[PDB]
Parts: sequence; C-alpha cells; structure tokens
Amino acid sequence: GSSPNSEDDSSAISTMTTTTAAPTSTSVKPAAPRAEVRVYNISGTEGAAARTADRLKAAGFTVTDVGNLSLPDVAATTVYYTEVEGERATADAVGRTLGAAVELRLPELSDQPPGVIVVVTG
Repeated sequence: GSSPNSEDDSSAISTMTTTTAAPTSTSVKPAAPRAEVRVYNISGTEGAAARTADRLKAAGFTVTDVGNLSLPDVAATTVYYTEVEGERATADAVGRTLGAAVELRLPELSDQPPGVIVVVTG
C-alpha cells in the first residue's frame, strides 16, 4: 500500500582551513679574549723555557707567545703575573712548571710587561 516518499533533498556544509609560517631572526655576537701569557728568555737558552707556553695553551689558555727579550727589571728566573680577573693563577702554575721565583705586578711598575710573562735567565 501507501509508502512515505523522500521529502525534497538534504543539503550539506563544509569549511576550509589555511596556515602560514614566519621567518625567525637569530644572530650571534663575537667573543672577547681574556688573558695572554708570554715567555721571555732574557739570554736565550734551551726550548725547555718555551715548553711552559706549549703545555699552557694546550691546557686552555688564550695566547702563549715566546720571544728572547732583555728584561732589565729582572735579575733571576722569574714568572710574573698581574691580578686582573685571575691572571695570578696561570703564572702561579707556570712558576712551578719552570721552577722559578713567582712574583706579583711588581715588574709592572719596573718595566710594564703585557699580561702575564715568564722570564727565564740563562
């Protein structure tokens, strides 16, 4: 007999999604060198003097430069430091490496040496 017929027609809906990326600005700033050591041999002798610089730079110190220079302020094998930041630490170690008289910023007034110096007499 009589059967119910389809009403009209059913509709449908939907949505659409979008996205966007954005660039990130990242910059790095240059580093600042701390404290340098420099081995001065006053008379010129064996490289055992420069050996203090070698082990030191390999220990993780900034610059270790070796040259022959007449220090008129020293009269004995002397490892000099200044007390800026902690420069006393490196020369306190090297003074024992070389086996020399370790001294404060006293040669600083006498001659004015750069940073920390290791003076060896020969």
